[PDB]
Amino acid sequence: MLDSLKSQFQPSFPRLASGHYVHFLMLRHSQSFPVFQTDGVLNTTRTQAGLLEKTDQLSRLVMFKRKQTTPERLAGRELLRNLGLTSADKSAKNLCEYNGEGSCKQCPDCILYGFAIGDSGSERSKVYSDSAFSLGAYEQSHRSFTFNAPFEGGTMSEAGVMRSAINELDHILPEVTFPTVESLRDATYEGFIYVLGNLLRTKRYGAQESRTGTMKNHLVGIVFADGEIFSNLHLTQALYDQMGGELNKPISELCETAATVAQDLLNKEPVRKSELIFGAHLDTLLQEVNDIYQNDAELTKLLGSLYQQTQDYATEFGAL
Amino acid sequence: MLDSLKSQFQPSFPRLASGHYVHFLMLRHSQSFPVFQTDGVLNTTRTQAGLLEKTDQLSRLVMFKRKQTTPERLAGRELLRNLGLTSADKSAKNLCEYNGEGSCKQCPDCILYGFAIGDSGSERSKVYSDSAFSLGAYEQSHRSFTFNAPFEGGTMSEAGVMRSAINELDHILPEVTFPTVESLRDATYEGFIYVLGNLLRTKRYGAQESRTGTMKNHLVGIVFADGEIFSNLHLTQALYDQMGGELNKPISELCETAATVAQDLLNKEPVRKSELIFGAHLDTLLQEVNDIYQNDAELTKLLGSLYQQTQDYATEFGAL
Amino acid sequence: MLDSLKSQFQPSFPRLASGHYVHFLMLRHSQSFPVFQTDGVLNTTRTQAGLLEKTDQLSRLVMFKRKQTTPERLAGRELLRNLGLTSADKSAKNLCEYNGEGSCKQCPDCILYGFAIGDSGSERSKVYSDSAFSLGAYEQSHRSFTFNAPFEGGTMSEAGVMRSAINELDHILPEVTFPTVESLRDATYEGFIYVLGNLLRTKRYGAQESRTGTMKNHLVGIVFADGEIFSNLHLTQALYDQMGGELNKPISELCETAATVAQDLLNKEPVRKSELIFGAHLDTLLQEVNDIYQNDAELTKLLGSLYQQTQDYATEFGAL
Repeated sequence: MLDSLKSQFQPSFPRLASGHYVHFLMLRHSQSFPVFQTDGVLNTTRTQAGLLEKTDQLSRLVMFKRKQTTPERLAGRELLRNLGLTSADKSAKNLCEYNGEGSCKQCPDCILYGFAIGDSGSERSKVYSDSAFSLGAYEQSHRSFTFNAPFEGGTMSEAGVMRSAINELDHILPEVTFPTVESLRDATYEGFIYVLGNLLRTKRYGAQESRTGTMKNHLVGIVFADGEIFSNLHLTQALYDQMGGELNKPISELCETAATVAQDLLNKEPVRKSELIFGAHLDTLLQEVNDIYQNDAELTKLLGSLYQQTQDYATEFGAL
Repeated sequence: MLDSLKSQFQPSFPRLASGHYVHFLMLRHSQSFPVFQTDGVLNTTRTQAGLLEKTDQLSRLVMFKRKQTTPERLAGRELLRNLGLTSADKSAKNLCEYNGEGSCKQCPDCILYGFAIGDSGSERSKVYSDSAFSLGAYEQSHRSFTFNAPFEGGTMSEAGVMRSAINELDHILPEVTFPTVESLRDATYEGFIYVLGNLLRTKRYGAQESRTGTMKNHLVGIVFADGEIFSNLHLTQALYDQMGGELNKPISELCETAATVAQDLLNKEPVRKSELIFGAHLDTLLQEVNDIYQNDAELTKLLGSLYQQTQDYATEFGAL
Repeated sequence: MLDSLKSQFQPSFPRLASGHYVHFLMLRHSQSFPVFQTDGVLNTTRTQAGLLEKTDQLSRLVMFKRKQTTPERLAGRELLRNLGLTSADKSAKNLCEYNGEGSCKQCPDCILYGFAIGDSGSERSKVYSDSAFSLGAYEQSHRSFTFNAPFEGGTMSEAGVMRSAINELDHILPEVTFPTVESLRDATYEGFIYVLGNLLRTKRYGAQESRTGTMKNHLVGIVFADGEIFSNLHLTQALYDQMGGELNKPISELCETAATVAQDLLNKEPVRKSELIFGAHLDTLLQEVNDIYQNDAELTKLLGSLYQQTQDYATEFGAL
């Protein structure tokens, strides 16, 4: 399986895109009450329910554009430090900061996900995400919860009366699904294993990182192609049409439906498709990548390779 | 169907336009929050609402002139490198560089979408665009989103005080339609398949590509005619008249009513119309240009002959 | 044994996560009719019963996002006050109020479990949990009682009346269990023993110490890892499938099955494991750390150095 896929990749990171995309068709299933916001309320927008049959307007939750992908990103940096390929000690040569001018130009994060400082310029993301939409209606997918605010006395008062204005926040129900296609451009085999790593290995998405928003990244297909396949909203609208809106059905049936909708859509997409990894071939591919992780030497090897490569790219086609 | 269209096109690119213009009438539908900006705010302009249901006062969003031509253009250059017709690397015979201190004068991109170089020659675009306009008003078609860039330690605190890396950004909504009429002049058939290819194949349009700005172009008619045709704005104002407000209707009701408006408008413009591909003829033509782009041998052939023609154009009529 | 594990931790808290986690797996068993809400009714969510042999009518109880952080946290702060390294006394040098401008930036609670002063300083939590989901249906986990109000005198038996507050109130039945996973980032060894104490010591759940709401924290494993293990919901779904839905079997059968379900799930996730502790190697760890927790002469030394490290951290990286 994996030994075959090494043929589908570039031998080193190219100057400009050579038209090789790999697309990851995921279902993100909520577990434990994520929050997604850019103001005092959950992000939501009206959409058509589905493409052909289900036709009414339907308010959907929006997993807005970086809640989708900075949890992936920062989970990768956590491994690059753990393997000693980067460091946070400001006196070390291996330094890489985030969101500041100390952020390096050499490491797999900076090159696969991108940077901009001014000095030493900038690099554009090779991982293209999109904003994702809840498969079902917002008004069937949410609750607003009051949050308790006690004092060290073990009771709700300083003295005589309680704390005024105990507040609410709005949270997303478990077992609601955000179908999402994320895509990697012009990468090497190692670079694929780093990004596919981050997608499977990260779990904490929501606002309150340390109290909620662990999610399940149920990857349904990996599709190699010469361009952009369908949008995330187009996959959601198709996936609703295929079920006629009876979305209250078991998660594995929704996972097999997403596989069969993806193939129905991919066969009417104007792109060459060298490999459509789905189903029993994919459950073989993902278990064999989960055996490249779960091992110290196999990761040391590949990521070291990646770093060499990403460093070479930084030296020949990045800064200076 | 496409074997009939070979009779409409010219047998090689001519020295001057002989009046044979092919036009692509499209609705571009936002799939994920585009940014169409030039100056740190979304582009808008006040317009008459429609050709009747009049005002001089409806503010509608602008997909400004380049924001549509470059994403299409660059998806072509990506395919030319992928089919191995051109290359990205210095010290090769078929290098093509974009916006560069030099460039080739030979590849399909250079001859169809155009170039200029200050020490050398220039060539005008065979592909013509307007700025595209939103069918609905700005206030019903946008939201502004806060974004923040913390230290990856999970707070804005730089060891005790807030660096406050926070601002707000303006975004177009999904389900927002930009009616568009692209045009191509004095083409060859494989040149038309290249341009129709780029319109069908590209999806990442706006600013911040790696995170936002998927669209779907639904092509509603391909008109072959002896002249220029209605503006993006004139089509938009006729489509707003035909619906009379009421813009929250389904996407399938928009694509069919746009085809109806386009035919009424095509009867009022002083052009001979050699062919009017709409409806069931169009979703046959699009299905056969899908099976060109999905097939590796056919696509190599067509686009290879295009390469030769554009090279012949270069050495006989272009910058040599 | 326990000082070999001391190697699997850093000699200081780091500036950013160097990618070491330890995760604690625990079946929180209920008795004494608990209440996990201060909002209206016992929190309940419909779920699929499990990953196979599954239906999605299963409205299980949920323990929400701080109803299992704030107990352990307050029960821990009360220890490091009782052992004498911080105080609640109005103007002491070592004062740590739980909220507001006098609240600490340098005691172990503030660095392990987190803080924000609104503005003027914050640090993100190092200990992570999600809302936990019960192993059974609400209708198979439910009893109700009622509220009576003998404030002063409180006797009305010849009149035949009681006060306006009287209502029927739902409470969580005994023999129920709430599988939970908790974890901490980048600990020192004494900080690991501190949190492992707080997990093991705490009895009370909900807002108050009187009447209902005391529970048994049956720790089923601890696992050292390079990232997130399964979700709080995934374990309960996986264990319900393995147990085959018939929950009424003895509590010891719940406790042994969770170690063999953890051993299966832990081998599927893309996560390295420096260590994993279960069965005969877990109970021999737990009896040893509980020996520190009842031998105050060495307990003081442990937390003593924690404070030394917590404050070295607070002035090096936390809040100067």
